[PDB]
Amino acid sequence: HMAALDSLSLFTSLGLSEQKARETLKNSALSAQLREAATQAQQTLGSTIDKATGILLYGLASRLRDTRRLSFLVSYIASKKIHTEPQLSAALEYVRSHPLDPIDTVDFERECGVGVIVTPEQIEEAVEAAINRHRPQLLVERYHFNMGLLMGEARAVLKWADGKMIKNEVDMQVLHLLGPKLETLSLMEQLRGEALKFHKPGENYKTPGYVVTPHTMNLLKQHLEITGGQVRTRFPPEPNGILHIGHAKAINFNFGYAKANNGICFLRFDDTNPEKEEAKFFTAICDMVAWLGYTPYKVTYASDYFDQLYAWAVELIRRGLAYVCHQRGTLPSPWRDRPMEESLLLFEAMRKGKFSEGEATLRMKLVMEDGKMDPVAYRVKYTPHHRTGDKWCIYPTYDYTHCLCDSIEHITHSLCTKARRSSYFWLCNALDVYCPVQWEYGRLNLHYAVVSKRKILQLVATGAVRDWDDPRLFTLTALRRRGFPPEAINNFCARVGVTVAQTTMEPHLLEACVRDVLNDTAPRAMAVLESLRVIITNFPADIQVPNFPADETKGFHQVPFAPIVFIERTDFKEEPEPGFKRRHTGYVIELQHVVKGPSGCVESLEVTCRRPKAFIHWVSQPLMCEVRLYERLFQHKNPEDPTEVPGGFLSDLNLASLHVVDAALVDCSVALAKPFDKFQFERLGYFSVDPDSHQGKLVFNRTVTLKED
Repeated sequence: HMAALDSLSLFTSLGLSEQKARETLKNSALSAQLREAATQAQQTLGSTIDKATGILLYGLASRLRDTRRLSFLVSYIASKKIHTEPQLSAALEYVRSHPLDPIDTVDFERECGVGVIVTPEQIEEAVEAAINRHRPQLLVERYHFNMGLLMGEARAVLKWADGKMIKNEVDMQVLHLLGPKLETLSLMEQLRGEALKFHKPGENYKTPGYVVTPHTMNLLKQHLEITGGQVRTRFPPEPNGILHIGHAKAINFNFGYAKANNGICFLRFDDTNPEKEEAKFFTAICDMVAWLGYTPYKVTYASDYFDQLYAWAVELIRRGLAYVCHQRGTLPSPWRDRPMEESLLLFEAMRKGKFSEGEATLRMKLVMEDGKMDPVAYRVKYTPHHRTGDKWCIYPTYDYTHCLCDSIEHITHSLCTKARRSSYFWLCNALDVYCPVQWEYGRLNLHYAVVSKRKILQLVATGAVRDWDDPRLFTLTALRRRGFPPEAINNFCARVGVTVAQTTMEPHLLEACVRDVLNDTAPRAMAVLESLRVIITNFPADIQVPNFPADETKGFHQVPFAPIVFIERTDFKEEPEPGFKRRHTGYVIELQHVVKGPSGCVESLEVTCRRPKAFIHWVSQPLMCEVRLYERLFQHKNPEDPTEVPGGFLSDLNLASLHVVDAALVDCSVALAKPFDKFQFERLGYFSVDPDSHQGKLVFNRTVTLKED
């Protein structure tokens, strides 16, 4: 019992400081009441009272004028229904002004925000709103500005928000605006920093192989002033690249780790190589990121940092850690010990366009872990750059670049695919700049898939595939067109795991997750390709169909009652066998008459029954829709690249390819359907609206089967 502690001990246990407790204790009425509150609280908590509940009980004890209601308010604080300062403040406002003493639980609870949840996004938006409101004055006054106004205006929008959450959001958004004061389990639980055993921001020095220089601690101090201790990550695709399923592990890891840890993630385009824009790919990268449910804190480009990358390269030369080389490209470079001043001179000369591509290079001066000598920092390239045009004719290499851009953007967790971490550190430490922690995870790849841009652009060149978005490809944009829901791909990445190696996997494991999302999300409607006309010799002359079968709590849509209904030519048989059959809603429709064409083309049917056979699917007054059915792109379900050594991955082009249906018949439930909307075609499988589908000429894609075995 906390009820048996001396008041000094009790009060420090409730979370008062020693100083506040020794004061409180002089106040007899407050001590007796605070003690009373705590006794009742521990009673109906069956527990020791945590600090947060304690501070509130303190507030209650110190402010409740009307002792009569103490057991009332304590019960709420205990059961955590009142767990916020403005909740307690509102309950106290309510207790004054309600002496009635049978108090209406519902009135009180609503008046005190009892159930109300305030989300981070909400606080984020209230704070952002206040900042915009004051931005000009914020930018000039900088840290002299009254931060009170921001919390003020934020408070006034969020009555029931925790004040510290507001304060923290204001602090952080002000930091991002001002810069430094220079004076299996859930995907998101899986990416908790504590779950993965990743370092806390600013504690890079605890990670393996990290080097603590004489500047490191100061460097991390500066790091924390710039970042405010926030987790920062990056995703760095080429702006002209094509994303595939492996990139989904990357996107979820970098944006997800940021998201799971109150952090930010940079979309940093790797545009170190000057090349013409291909706007379709760029926007597709941006879209795919958004599509899987993430938003870049900021969009940057490696080319933004060309000036600083160059400056740092000059500084490497000055420190004897880089030199200008004339090897063409391993053979020891004749130039690696040339005088520093020759390297300063020729590096400038490289920049001034005095060398042809390949005639000169800048190299770091080290031996790497794998025995590689002197990796290249800079090459001469004269293709105009899409963003800096002809401003540069020298460009940093990939590893040099994104390592030092990580330092520039103060990345806390640089997450990559395998692993030259030793050389990453070498670079930052050679220049004594902030050194982010690099962590390598294992690639993710799928069998029967080819994802090289050069190879994809030639699957499209050779018409084996309709476009780079074609559902037989395993690119991200393709899987979306094929009809996969983002949730599925993410759920897939969640289930595969967090820390592995090159793990080439079988596609059906993913399609598994596609099914499990379309089941709870894709509404059902009926259709078939091989259609037959069926004639009713019988019926009465709007049979409502549910949206989701296993839970009707979703609603229903009306479909036709007319007698001319159509069915599947795969259900209509004459002869007998072991297993077969032959309606879903109306009757049973027994075969009265049977036609036959010139040969054995059964051309129509007559039917007349109502109501125990086997129920099938049909379409009365049908809408005419195109349907595309797809096969496995590569014959070898396993990899096309030559482990099999087929001698050609273009030989493995499996001749089945596409099965186009050319406007068969479908329920009028798929009428107001927009592209990427997904349905269950009630006996065939899951299908989604291809982006070629107007309301006029509707088109569908065969997303996934209902089962495997």
